[PDB]
Parts: sequence; C-alpha cells; structure tokens
Amino acid sequence: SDGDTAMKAFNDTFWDPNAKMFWKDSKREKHQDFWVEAELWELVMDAYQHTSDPALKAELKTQIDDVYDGTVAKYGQDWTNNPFNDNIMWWAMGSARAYQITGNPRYLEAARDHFDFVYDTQWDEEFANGGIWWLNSDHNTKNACINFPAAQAALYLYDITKDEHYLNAATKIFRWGKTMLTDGNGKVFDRIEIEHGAVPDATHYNQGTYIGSAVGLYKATGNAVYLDDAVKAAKFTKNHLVDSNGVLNYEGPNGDLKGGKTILMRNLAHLQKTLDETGQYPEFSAEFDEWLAFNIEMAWSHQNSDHIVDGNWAGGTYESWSSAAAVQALNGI
Ligand SMILES: *[C@]1(OC[C@H]2O[C@@H](O)[C@@H](O)[C@@H](O)[C@@H]2O)O[C@H](CO[C@H]2O[C@H](CO[C@H]3O[C@H](CO[C@H]4O[C@H](CO)[C@@H](O)[C@H](O)[C@@H]4O)[C@@H](O)[C@H](O)[C@@H]3O)[C@@H](O)[C@H](O)[C@@H]2O)[C@@H](O)[C@H](O)[C@@H]1O
Repeated sequence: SDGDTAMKAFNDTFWDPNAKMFWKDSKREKHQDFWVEAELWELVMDAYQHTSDPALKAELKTQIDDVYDGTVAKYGQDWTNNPFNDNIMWWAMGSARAYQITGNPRYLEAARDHFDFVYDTQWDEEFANGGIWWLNSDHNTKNACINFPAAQAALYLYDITKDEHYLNAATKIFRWGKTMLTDGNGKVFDRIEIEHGAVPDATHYNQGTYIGSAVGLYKATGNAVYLDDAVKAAKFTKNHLVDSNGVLNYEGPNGDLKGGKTILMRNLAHLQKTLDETGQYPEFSAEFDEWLAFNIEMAWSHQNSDHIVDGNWAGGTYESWSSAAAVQALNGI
C-alpha cells in the first residue's frame, strides 16, 4: 500500500483538477513547468502499472488522459514551436508510454510526429561526429538530456510499431552517446559544447536515461554489452552520486535538477527488473537491491504528516518536482 498512499498524497497536495495540471508547489500559485509535467505524467503511469487497487488504477488511468488534455489546452498539440528539443522529446517519450497503456492512437501520433521532428532534423553528423542538438533555435551544444531520452523514445516506438527504423535510431543515438557523452565506465557527461568540448558533470537524471536506454537496447538486441553498460552506470551512481551514508545526493538549488532522482529511480527500477528476470550480475543485484531499499526507507522516514517527502532525502512549502522522487521510488517493481 505504500506506493498507493504516496501517489494519493501527491495528487491530494499537487494535482489541480480544474486546470488538469500539477501545481509547481503547495502554495498553488503556479503550475508545473512543461518538461517536468511530462515526468509527472510518467509518474502517474508508473503508479497505474504498480497498483493492485482496481479503483485507484481506474482513477490513475483517467488521469493519464487528463494530464495530456490539461497540457494541450495550454501548450497545444504541436510542440515543435518549443525551441528545446528535450522539452519536445520528454513529451514524445511520455506519449509513447501513454499509447502503450491506453491503446489510444492519438498518443502514438504525438510520439511519432515529435520524435521524427527531432531525430530527422536535429541529428547532425558533423559537430562531435554525431548527436542531437539541445535546441532547434541555436546549435551550440549536444546534451545527454536530449540524446538518451531520444534513444528511449525510439525504443518505445520500436516496441510499439516493430519498424526497424526506430531500433536503428536507438542504436545509432546510443552508440554516439556512449562514445562521446560517457567515460566508458558509467559516468555520463552533461553535454558537449561547440568551441569547447565535453562538460563532464554527472547528474541523476542523465545517469537514469542512459541506464534506461541501455536496458531497452539489451532487451531489443540480445547484446549483453548493453546490460554491462547499464550496470556500470548504476555502479557509478551508487558510489559517486551519493552522500557519505550512501543516500542519493540533493542536486538543488537548480530547479531542473532538484527533482532528478525521479527520473533516476524510474530507470533504476528497469535495471532491477531485468537483473531479477535474467539472473545476471547476481552479486551486484543483491547489493543494488539493498542499497535501493535503504534509500527508499531513509527518504520515507522524512515524510511529513501529509505523507509528502521533500527531495532532500538526507534531511513549509513543498514542491512537486522535488517531492515526486519519493513517490516514484514506491511505484517501481
Ligand atoms: C530543458 O528545459 C529547458 C527550460 O525550459 C523552461 O520551460 C523551464 O522548464 C526551465 O526550467 C528549463 O531549463 O532543459 C533543462 C535544463 O538543461 C540545461 O541545464 C541542465 C542543468 O545544468 C546545470 O547543471 C549541470 C550539471 O552539473 C551541475 O550539477 C551537478 C549536480 O548537482 C554538480 O555536481 C556539478 O558540479 C554542477 O554544479 C552543469 O553542467 C550546468 O553547467 C548547470 O550548472 C543541464 O543538465 C542540461 O544539459 C542543460 O544545460 C533540462 O534539465 C531538461 O532536459 C529540460 O527539458
């Protein structure tokens, strides 16, 4: 019941049923940012997939549609006017998942049209020998936060359509990103800036989307190297993006990063499921499971009386992005 309790509390605190959007914080003065709203959309989907309560499941399934509808009312159906390719791709990825859950073809169309806009027009072979640009306005940097989500979105589209076009895209994007945006041992770099080079700053959400795309490529291709890729990035996270007690770091004050544990936990759950199914990396699997469970318990021990957990997991206004990670964590496998 913990996942159910956490999701219900999150909705009670942050869901606006009038605007069909999440509030940015408990003051209820501003709705959540566009890109983060896609991530909260995926949280609703994860809760939907996790719960065993048929009543809550039906409510969450409806909410999947309402989140899309509330966003389209404010931002339109065509997001290609947004200069941030990642903003577009986070929504394309969400849309692909919403299709999988609802079977509603509008989500497949949203996913495919937006993925195609970004991949077909924003991939470049010249700078850095490959990669998708962060922006469709100015072309100055190629970033983990667009490239690995794009590989994930391609993998969802492959699974849905069976069109090898999308597997080929995922393979190509990931190969480039592994080569140019990692150290080869699981540290994912933030971006490569033209006239500068790589910026080797690691963050939770970029570890996460790298891990998720690697797991998805493992499953689609049968090539064990991808599982090894995922494990190295999980190990790096567990050892190097934690405090002295092994609790995942707080990445504030940056507003985009503060909630990044949400994306990380979503993707660590994918790795956990694949390790459990396959029996591969059994020693690491045991250590990883124990460490995940520890993080989750520590986070939830800081819940307030309304069952909301601030995103500083080691320690009056609660924010929906920062608070989402603890909810995500209870709505995994
Ligand atoms: C996309 O959203 C764009 C914009 O949309 C607006 O509507 C609104 O929602 C805004 O809030 C959105 O920004 O772009 C997001 C931002 O991407 C850029 O910025 C992030 C964060 O950059 C910072 O952090 C990195 C990483 O390292 C730093 O933090 C770590 C961890 O704490 C430290 O260890 C390290 O020392 C360092 O301090 C850093 O490299 C940057 O210089 C900067 O300090 C980057 O991660 C991106 O690559 C972009 O530069 C993005 O988060 C989303 O994808 C969103 O869709």
